[PDB]
Amino acid sequence: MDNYQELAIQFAAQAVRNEIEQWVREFAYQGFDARRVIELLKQYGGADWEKDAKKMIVLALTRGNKPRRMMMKMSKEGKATVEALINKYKLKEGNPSRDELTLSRVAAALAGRTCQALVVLSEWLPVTGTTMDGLSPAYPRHMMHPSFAGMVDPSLPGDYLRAILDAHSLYLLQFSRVINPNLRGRTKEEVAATFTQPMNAAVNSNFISHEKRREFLKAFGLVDSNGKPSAAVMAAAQAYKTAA
Amino acid sequence: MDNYQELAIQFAAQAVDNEIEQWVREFAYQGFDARRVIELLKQYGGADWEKDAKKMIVLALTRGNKPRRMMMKMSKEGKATVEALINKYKLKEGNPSRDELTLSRVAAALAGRTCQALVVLSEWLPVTGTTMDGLSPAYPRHMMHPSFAGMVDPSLPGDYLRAILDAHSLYLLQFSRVINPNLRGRTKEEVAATFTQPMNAAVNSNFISHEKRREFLKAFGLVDSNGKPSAAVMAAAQAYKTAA
Repeated sequence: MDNYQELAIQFAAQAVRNEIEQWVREFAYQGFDARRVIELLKQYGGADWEKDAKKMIVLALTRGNKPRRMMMKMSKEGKATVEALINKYKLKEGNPSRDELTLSRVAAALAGRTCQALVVLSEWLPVTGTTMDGLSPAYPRHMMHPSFAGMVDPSLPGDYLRAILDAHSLYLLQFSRVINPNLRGRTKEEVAATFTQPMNAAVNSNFISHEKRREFLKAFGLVDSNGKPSAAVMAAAQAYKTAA
Repeated sequence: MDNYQELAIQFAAQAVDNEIEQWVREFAYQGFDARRVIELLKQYGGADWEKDAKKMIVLALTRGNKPRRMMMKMSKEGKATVEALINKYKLKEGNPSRDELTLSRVAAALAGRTCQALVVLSEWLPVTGTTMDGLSPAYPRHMMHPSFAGMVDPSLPGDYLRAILDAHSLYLLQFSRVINPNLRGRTKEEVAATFTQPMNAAVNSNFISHEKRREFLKAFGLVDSNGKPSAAVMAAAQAYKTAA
């Protein structure tokens, strides 16, 4: 199997409790620079920073943003690996100062890697690809994480951009209601008020150029060489226009 | 997550296995009535037979056809579950006599359940959905097991029928090459000779009606109300026609 999945298995809980603690803060403001995250990873990790970052991406996508808590129900190998990560990278929780690493900051700084992992880790996420397919056929797995907004090129023609973000907002809507039970009984407009802000921030950040971002979107199958969105993105976008 | 995945996790090896041997003999002749298999499941399993069958499908798809061997590297919880299955169902390996159960026969006799499970278990299989997507985009997950042949309605219009079996044959070509690596360097038609006869036997067997099979194919999204294959089936059939 793909090594992303091998890692997901190493880090799975023996059973499921206070799971909601792991995800509830996902759209809470984060004050950091992606460049600084990468510097800190290299500084603490040496040449193995990339291998270690991969483990942290699996943790962020499949278990949450609280490394110490997620160790509690892990296998012995799992716990050991996570404890070594915490100690090497000095991992924190929540929204620490700007020179600290968290699992979510790592996932977000390596957005290109994170989103490519979503193709393999689809059935391990809070909202699965199968669940998204019920809302729109062939939903793009590369969109199934908040860090995807950092892959969006804002210089795409306006109609192509709006489709990409609309398609992605379909997953954000679902994900938001799952991770935050306070939003389950709410309208799309009220839920969108909670995820549009950090979304638009990453869309317009200076981390990863327009050109590089668009290369990722083309490599992910989400746009063609003209920037025109795939039929699956188009179907997702319209599904979001009339979503409840 | 979906319960099929929770089961796959419970049954996962702590490390990889001589793993090839779990999967060899997949296309080896099988002398069983699927009706007899179901009779034996009901006799040994009683009212919980379907719940136990679910577990055995997960083992057959993700771990192989040798129950004693696959336990060796499982968790204590997994091992205990598989032990209780061996003793309750009297599970055998290889191609035993007609009144014996194996994990492969269970999967095949419950083809309709097995093929639906592939949607969730794609990334656990010896050939993953992501690998198939490399060969033809949006490759149908429901086709990704030899037991799919028992879901094919032979009364489909010849053209539609050929598209469904050509689409499914794209998977079998890949799968045969994973279980016998020597077939990687053999021509497509040489590899097809190793899988076509058992495929055709299942297509033409008397188990599950033309009508019920076509309903499954419609429920699986592989054909429409009139038997016409989906766009992704048609692309996979064409890919098989050009495949190495």
